[PDB]
Amino acid sequence: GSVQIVYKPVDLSKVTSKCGSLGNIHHKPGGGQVEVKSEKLDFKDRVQSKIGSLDNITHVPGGGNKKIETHKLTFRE
Amino acid sequence: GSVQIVYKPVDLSKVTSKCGSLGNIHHKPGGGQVEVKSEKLDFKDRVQSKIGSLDNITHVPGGGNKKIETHKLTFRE
Amino acid sequence: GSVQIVYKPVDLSKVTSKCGSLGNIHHKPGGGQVEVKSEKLDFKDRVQSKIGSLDNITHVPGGGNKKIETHKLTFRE
Amino acid sequence: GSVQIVYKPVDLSKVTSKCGSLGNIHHKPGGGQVEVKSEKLDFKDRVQSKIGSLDNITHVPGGGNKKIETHKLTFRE
Amino acid sequence: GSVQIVYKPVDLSKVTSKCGSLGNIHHKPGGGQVEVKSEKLDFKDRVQSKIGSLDNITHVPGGGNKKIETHKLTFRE
Amino acid sequence: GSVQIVYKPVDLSKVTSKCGSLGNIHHKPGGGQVEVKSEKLDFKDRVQSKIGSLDNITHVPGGGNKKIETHKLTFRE
Amino acid sequence: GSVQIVYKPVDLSKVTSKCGSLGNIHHKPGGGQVEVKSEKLDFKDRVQSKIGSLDNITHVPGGGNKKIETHKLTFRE
Amino acid sequence: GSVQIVYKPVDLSKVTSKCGSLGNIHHKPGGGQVEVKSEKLDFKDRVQSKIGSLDNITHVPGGGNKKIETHKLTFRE
Amino acid sequence: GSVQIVYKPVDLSKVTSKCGSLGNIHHKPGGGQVEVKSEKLDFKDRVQSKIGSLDNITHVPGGGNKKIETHKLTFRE
Amino acid sequence: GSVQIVYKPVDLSKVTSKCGSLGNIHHKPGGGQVEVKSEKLDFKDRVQSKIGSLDNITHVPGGGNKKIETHKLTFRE
Repeated sequence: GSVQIVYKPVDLSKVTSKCGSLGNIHHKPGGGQVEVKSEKLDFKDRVQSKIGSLDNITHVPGGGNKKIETHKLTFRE
Repeated sequence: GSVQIVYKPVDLSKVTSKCGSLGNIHHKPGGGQVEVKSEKLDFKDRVQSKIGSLDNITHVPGGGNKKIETHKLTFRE
Repeated sequence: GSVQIVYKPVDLSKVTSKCGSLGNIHHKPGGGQVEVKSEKLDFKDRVQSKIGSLDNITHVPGGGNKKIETHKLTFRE
Repeated sequence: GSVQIVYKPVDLSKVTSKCGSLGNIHHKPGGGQVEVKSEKLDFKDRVQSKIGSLDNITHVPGGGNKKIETHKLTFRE
Repeated sequence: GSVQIVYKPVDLSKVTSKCGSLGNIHHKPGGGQVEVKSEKLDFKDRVQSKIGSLDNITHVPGGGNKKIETHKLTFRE
Repeated sequence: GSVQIVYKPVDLSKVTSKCGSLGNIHHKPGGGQVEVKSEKLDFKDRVQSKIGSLDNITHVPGGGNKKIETHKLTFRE
Repeated sequence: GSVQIVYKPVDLSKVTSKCGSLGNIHHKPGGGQVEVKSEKLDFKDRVQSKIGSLDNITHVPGGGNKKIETHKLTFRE
Repeated sequence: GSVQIVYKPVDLSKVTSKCGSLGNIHHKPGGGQVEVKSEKLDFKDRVQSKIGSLDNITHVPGGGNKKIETHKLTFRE
Repeated sequence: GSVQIVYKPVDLSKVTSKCGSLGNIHHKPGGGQVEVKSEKLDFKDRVQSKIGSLDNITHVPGGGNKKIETHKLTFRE
Repeated sequence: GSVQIVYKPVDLSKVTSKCGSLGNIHHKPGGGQVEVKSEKLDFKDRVQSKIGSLDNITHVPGGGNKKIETHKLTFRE
């Protein structure tokens, strides 16, 4: 028996944006306090931990448009 | 038996942006305090830890458009 | 049995941006305090740790457009 | 049995940006304090540690467009 | 059995940028203090450590466009 | 007519204290934010104003005993 | 007419304190933010103003005992 | 008429303190931010102003005992 | 008429202190930021102003005992 | 009429202190930032101004005992 696989996806997707003006943004955090106590930490695989954190992010992209596109073809015999 | 695989994805995706002006951004954090106590740390695999952190990020891209596109073909016999 | 693999992805993706002006950005952090206590640290694999940190980042790209594109072909017999 | 692999990806991706002006950026950090205590550090593999840090980065590229493109072909018998 | 591998990727990717003007950048850090205590340090593999750091970076490229492109062909018998 | 004033107050007041131990005091404020708007301020006499304030006081006296003692004699003819 | 004033206050006041130990005091403020707007300030007499303030005081006296004692004699004819 | 004033205050006040030990004091402020806007300032008398302030005081006297004692005699004819 | 003034205050006040030990004091400020805007400043009398300040004081006297004693005699005819 | 003024204050005040040991003092400021804008400054009398300041004082006297004693006699005819 013959097996024929044709995988032909066609993509014409426009993920666009327009913005006439993008301004006047004031991010003014007022401090804070974080206290973390631990004794034993054992991270043994794909760990992405984040302990004892006080972060401030001002993220102003003029765009920021995202496009994630995954293609998987799994052939087994 | 014969096996034929044709993998022909076609991509014409435009991830664009426009911005007439992008300004007047004030990121003004007010300090803070982080205190972390530990004794034993054992990180043995793909670990991405982050301990005892006080960070400030002002990220202003004029674009910032992202496009992640993964292609996987797995053939097994 | 004969095996034929044809892997022909075609990509014409434009990840662009426009910005008329990109200015007037004030990142003014106000200090802070980080205190980390540890005794034993054992990092034995692909570890990306970051301990006791007080960072300030002003990242203003005129573009900042990213395009990650991975291609995998795994053939097994 | 004969095995034929044809791996012909075609890429015409433009990751571009335009910026009329890119200016007036003030990064003014206000100090801080980091205190880290440790006794035993044992880093034995691809470790990328960073301990006791107070950094300030002003990263203003006129572009900053990134393009990561990985190609893997694994043939096994 | 005969094995034929044809690996012909074609790349015409332009990672460009334009900038009419790129100026007026003021990076003015205000000091700080880092205190690190350790006793035993044992780094035995590809270690990239960085201990007790107070750094200031002003990175203003007129371009800054990056293009990482890896090609792997692994043939096993 | 003769006027005789005898003003003889006698004071033997002991304002004392004892404390066997005075310790283990943790004052840990968590920031905050104060915003004050004004236009016209006109303070013309014994004014003791305090505008736009974020204060933290840890006052631990081993004593702290106070003794205010006022004496007034007003003679008029 | 004769006027005789005798002003003889006698004071034997002990304002004392004892403390066996006075320790272990941790004052750890976590930042904050103060913003004050004004246009006209006119302070013309004994003014004790304080505008736009972020203060931290750790006042640990081993004593701290206060004794205010005022004496006034006003004779008028 | 004859006027006789006798002003004989007697003071034997001991404002003392004892402290067996006075230690282990940690004042650790975490930054902050003060922003003051003004246009016209007119201070014309005994003014004690203080504008735009971020202060940290660790005041540890082994004593700190205060004694204010004012004597006023006003004779008018 | 004859006027006789006798002003004989007697003072035997001991403002003392004892301290067995006075140590282990850690003043660790974490920076901060002060921004003051003004246009017109007109200080014309006994002015004690203080504008745009970021101060740190560690005041550890072994004593610190204060004694203010004012004597006023005002005779008018 | 005859006027007789006798002004005989007697002072035997001991403002003393004892300290067995006075040590282990760590003043560790972490920087900061002060920004002051002005245009017109007009100080015309006994002015004691202080503008744009970032000071650190470690004042450790073994004594520090103060004694202010003012005597005023005002005779008018």
